[PDB]
Amino acid sequence: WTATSGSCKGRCFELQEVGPPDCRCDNLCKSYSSCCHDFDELCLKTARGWECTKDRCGEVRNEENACHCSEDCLSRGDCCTNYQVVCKGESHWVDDDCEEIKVPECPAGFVRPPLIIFSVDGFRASYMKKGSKVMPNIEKLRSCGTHAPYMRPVYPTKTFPNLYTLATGLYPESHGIVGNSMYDPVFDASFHLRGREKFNHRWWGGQPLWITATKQGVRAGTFFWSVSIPHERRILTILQWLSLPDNERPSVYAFYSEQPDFSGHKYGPFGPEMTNPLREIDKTVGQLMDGLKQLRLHRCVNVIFVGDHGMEDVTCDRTEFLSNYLTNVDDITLVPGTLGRIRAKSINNSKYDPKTIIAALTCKKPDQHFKPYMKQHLPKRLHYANNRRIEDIHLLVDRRWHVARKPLDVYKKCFFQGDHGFDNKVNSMQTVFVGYGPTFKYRTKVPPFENIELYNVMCDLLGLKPAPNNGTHGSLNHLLRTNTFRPTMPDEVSRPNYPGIMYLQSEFDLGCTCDDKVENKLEELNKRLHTKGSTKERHLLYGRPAVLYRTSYDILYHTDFESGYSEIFLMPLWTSYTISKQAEVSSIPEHLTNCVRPDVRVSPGFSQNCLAYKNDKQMSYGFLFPPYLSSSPEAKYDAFLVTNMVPMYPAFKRVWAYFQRVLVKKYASERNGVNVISGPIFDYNYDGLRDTEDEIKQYVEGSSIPVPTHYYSIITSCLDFTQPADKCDGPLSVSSFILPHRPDNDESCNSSEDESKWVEELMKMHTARVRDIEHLTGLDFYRKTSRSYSEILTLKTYLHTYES
Ligand SMILES: *[C@@H]1O[C@H](CO)[C@@H](O[C@@H]2O[C@H](CO)[C@@H](O[C@@H]3O[C@H](CO[C@H]4O[C@H](CO)[C@@H](O)[C@H](O[C@H]5O[C@H](CO)[C@@H](O)[C@H](O)[C@@H]5O[C@H]5O[C@H](CO)[C@@H](O)[C@H](O)[C@@H]5O)[C@@H]4O)[C@@H](O)[C@H](O[C@H]4O[C@H](CO)[C@@H](O)[C@H](O)[C@@H]4O[C@H]4O[C@H](CO)[C@@H](O)[C@H](O)[C@@H]4O)[C@@H]3O)[C@H](O)[C@H]2NC(C)=O)[C@H](O)[C@H]1NC(C)=O
Ligand SMILES: NC(=O)c1ccc(N2CCCC2)c(/C=C/c2ccc(OC(F)(F)F)cc2)c1
Ligand SMILES: [Ca+2]
Ligand SMILES: [Ca+2]
Ligand code: NA
Ligand code: NA
Ligand SMILES: [Zn+2]
Repeated sequence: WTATSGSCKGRCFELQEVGPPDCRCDNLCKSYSSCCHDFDELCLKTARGWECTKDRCGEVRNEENACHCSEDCLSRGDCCTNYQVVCKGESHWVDDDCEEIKVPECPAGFVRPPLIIFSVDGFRASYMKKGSKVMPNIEKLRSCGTHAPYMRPVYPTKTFPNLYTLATGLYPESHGIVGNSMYDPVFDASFHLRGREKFNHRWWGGQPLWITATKQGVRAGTFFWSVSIPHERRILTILQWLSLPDNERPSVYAFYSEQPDFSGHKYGPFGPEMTNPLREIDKTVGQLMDGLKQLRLHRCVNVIFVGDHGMEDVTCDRTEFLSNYLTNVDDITLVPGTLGRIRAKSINNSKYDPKTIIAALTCKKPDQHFKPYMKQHLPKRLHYANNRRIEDIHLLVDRRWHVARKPLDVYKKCFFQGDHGFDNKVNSMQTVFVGYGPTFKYRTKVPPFENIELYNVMCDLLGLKPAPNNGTHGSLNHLLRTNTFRPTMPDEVSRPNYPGIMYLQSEFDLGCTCDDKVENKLEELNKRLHTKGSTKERHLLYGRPAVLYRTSYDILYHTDFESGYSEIFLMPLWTSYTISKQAEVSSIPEHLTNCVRPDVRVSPGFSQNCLAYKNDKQMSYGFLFPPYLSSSPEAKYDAFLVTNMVPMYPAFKRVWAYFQRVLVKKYASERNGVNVISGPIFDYNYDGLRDTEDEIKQYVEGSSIPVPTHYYSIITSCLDFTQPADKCDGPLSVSSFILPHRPDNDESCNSSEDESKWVEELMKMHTARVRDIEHLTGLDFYRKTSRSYSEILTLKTYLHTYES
């Protein structure tokens, strides 16, 4: 109940929201149907429009007008944004040449530059170039401030997940807004864009910027605007708040625009009708900047222009229907569209089985336009599994497509020409970032980055301590003139052992064999030196990874590779090796095909054994350092050590062997040498974080050998490819992957063909940031380079996307 009989007199767009049943005058009161009776009259004035004209200049104040052109308007803070231009001979902000803002130039009583976030729904990254002729204010922000060619949204590339990620620095799985529609089985409640459930606080996890600010004594403008409040009024309200006395004035503000998304759905991302919404958004930016200029704040405020996601061409005719695949379509609930999420229609139906649904959805049609996944098998880069609101079955839909349950859903709910929600690496889903103001750099282009990074920077801009989040704080220091955050590298928690030769061959009873019984003082000292680390400079190029948790492990040196061998997991945590452009690929010789050799540096008790693999009919093994890339016939024996062996399903061995035999040498040829670090990952509870021992769900049959859920590789070379990877003077270049360790290749519909037709496609889908691997392994890479630590943090958040 609302007692809408109070009044909004002197309360229009009040900051503190009052409690029911007292009526509200805040910018969201319309959304709650709780505004006081006179809210429209007093707070939503429209009379005479939004612009001064010549005849209005110096007018007598009429309180009824939307904005003012009287002499008193400046001290009242409520002039039309073009007042000084029309009436005082001033220029529009956009017509002024840009001049570097070297220091904040702020009016007295301003304690810090205010931050204004100007957020635009559905603003596709390529609109910055393609619409630049019709967006002169935005183009000035872009060219004069700091910009990225695009900013990567989070998956799913929907509005609510991305807006809340922007505000929190969190992945959707952590902040809890995992879709625009959700069902939470614990609450037994549904979240929808329409309706009241979405205002319940229990949906919204983490800590958004406006709460971080308030908790630390920084006043925030309300970030949200009821849809019926026109943009011009949103701007005037922000400019009015900026005129408040110092003790009442917010330091952070947000504007939100439902455009160009609204029109993009109707017309497609580049429909001819899209020009007008882009002009309109530019005009709104113009009003803000002219308004700031009138307040003498245009060289004081940091302005962020940022989108939530892009927009793709999608029409009704490009819809896959689950009724064309499933016998039992009425026994499931689908959350449809540009991603699919499936669960049981009834929790009472015990005939429901996700395995038979996945199978019925797998490679059934030649050009099938979605792919089914159990959520834990989705590419780890999406970070889209660790939440009870994310259904176990997920459909990754091809760009330009929809999935629906039955045809009647699509013509009983063609209209639209645009949509979004797809995989966040899809080019059409990329969005925009521009920062302009004293704290941002001048005329600086920065590489693309992920929106999860911005919360930290917005906290930096406001002098706030960020709540714990998924950004990597310092990775965006290159955007900033000042307020940089200078982190220290984490401290190593476990130091390695460096074992020498401690065991005789006969102490091992591993059931392994190797034909290595075939035989020099020149060359004997040489191989001893290799075991002591004499080639380590070649193969460990950026220092050894640091282990950031408590464990027992050994550094093992070899001619061709170095490893950190875990006594607890019976395998390396990491294996590091460098392959020059000149390296040659060889085969596994016949007499060594089934060779596994005891490692006399590591006890039988801390070793794998071959008998376990013999007995486990499902499980085979592979090697982390590939025997194919041995530097010599004699060094090749090192590659068959039991301490280089890892458990691998035969289906996975197809992928791995092609990566090792063919792809590594290809990358070395193309990149002028590569350094490779490979290893296992164990993430049985799909939380994106390293499992402890007691979380491991699967072992090689009969043994204590844990089975990895994933295998990673980090592939580093010189950004200047005229220099070899191992003699690089400047910035690095990296690509990485986290490949799912699966007992079939059902994910790859073409896997019956030669690995040259499907393996690299699989690896591209599972591309990763070094930072993703760090979370999953508890390791910290690149500890010893010549490079600045912030530069290294940027490198660690890099994602190689393979979008051309
Ligand atoms: C991305 O960044 C984020 C933020 O840094 C990372 O997430 C953090 O990860 C931590 C480890 O997983 C986690 O720490 C845990 O905190 C538990 C208490 O958490 C509550 O309080 C905090 C602080 O206010 C709050 O943020 C939490 O909010 C979550 O839950 C609410 C309500 O459910 C949601 O609204 C909200 O969205 C959020 O949900 C997300 O996180 C939870 C996990 O907390 C998930 O389950 C959800 O799916 C969702 O993703 C909470 O309100 C605390 O209980 C934990 O302690 C256990 O483990 C420790 C290890 O130190 C152990 O010593 C303890 O004994 C304890 O175990 C006991 O409980 C077990 C489980 O019930 C039980 O089995 C045992 O027997 C024990 O009794 C733990 O310390 C932190 O909460 C989250 N934070 C957030 C915001 O998500 C994330 O990891 C990053 N991602 C990547 C890939 O790097
Ligand atoms: N109609 C609206 O006004 C409306 C409605 C729903 C909104 N969200 C949906 C999920 C969370 C809130 C927002 C978003 C506000 C917002 C503005 C700027 C932002 O970028 C940042 F964080 F960088 F500041 C982040 C969030 C605005
Ligand atoms: Ca949106
Ligand atoms: Ca885990
Ligand atoms: Na086997
Ligand atoms: Na297949
Ligand atoms: Zn949309």
